[PDB]
Amino acid sequence: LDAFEHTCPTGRTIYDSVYNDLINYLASPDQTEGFDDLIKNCREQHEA
Repeated sequence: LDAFEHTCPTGRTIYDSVYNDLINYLASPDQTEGFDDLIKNCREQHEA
């Protein structure tokens, strides 16, 4: 999201978009499968 340097005021809906996947990663910090493509998808949605 580039949320730190840049102040894009759209993060609410994107967070709502990948909420459950991200919290599955968080509460289970063991698995790293498929995280990078989610990052790229979020970046694409954000720039669009």
